[PDB]
Amino acid sequence: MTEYKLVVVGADGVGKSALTIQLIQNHFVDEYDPTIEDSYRKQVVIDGETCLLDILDTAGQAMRDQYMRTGEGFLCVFAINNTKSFEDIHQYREQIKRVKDSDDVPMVLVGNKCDLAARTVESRQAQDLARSYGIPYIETSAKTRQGVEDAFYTLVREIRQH
Ligand SMILES: Nc1nc2c(ncn2[C@@H]2O[C@H](COP(=O)(O)OP(=O)(O)CP(=O)(O)O)[C@@H](O)[C@H]2O)c(=O)[nH]1
Ligand SMILES: CN(C)Cc1[nH]c2ccccc2c1[C@H]1NC(=O)c2ccc(O)cc21
Ligand SMILES: [Mg+2]
Ligand SMILES: [Mg+2]
Repeated sequence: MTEYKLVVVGADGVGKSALTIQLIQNHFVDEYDPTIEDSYRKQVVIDGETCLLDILDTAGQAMRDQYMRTGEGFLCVFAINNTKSFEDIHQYREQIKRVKDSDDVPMVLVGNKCDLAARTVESRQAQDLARSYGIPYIETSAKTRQGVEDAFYTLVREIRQH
């Protein structure tokens, strides 16, 4: 079966761990346990083919270059009530682009915490950013599970079709 190396990147507290744990274990982590780094594996059927996902759940915090070289696709997560995390996406893409030496790297822009009210980043702002990069934009909630499978399986598809 085909193996996919996915990397979940993004600023502190955006929900990188909650999204990964929701896809792997089907439950929401309510507490905030800051991540050093964890990796999870899951065997799933995507478009009739059995896939092995190896997902790297990174720290929001120089030591990011090693996983960017190995990573095949990147879930670039920001929280829709965290303007700085959305702005930080530009820096993550520039670093990934530099390490991979390529303008066409599989990525999906994810606006997490879509269950929360009073958003500070509009969907239109994130759609415009994703359009400038040529990548999909998907909103998610690790709390309700909305869009979680869609975000990861859209990224698997982006890698498979690269
Ligand atoms: N309302 C809501 N809260 C969420 C959502 N996803 C994560 N959270 C909350 O945000 C906080 C941080 O989530 P966490 O998954 O640890 O984020 P992270 O980006 O992995 C944190 P670090 O960067 O330190 O690893 C937690 O309290 C968690 O429950 C979401 O979709 N909705
Ligand atoms: C092999 N797996 C059990 C772990 C794992 N899953 C991944 C998914 C995407 C990208 C990288 C990885 C890795 C590691 N392989 C690396 O090259 C690397 C660099 C820095 C790290 O922190 C971790 C890894
Ligand atoms: Mg985390
Ligand atoms: Mg504006």
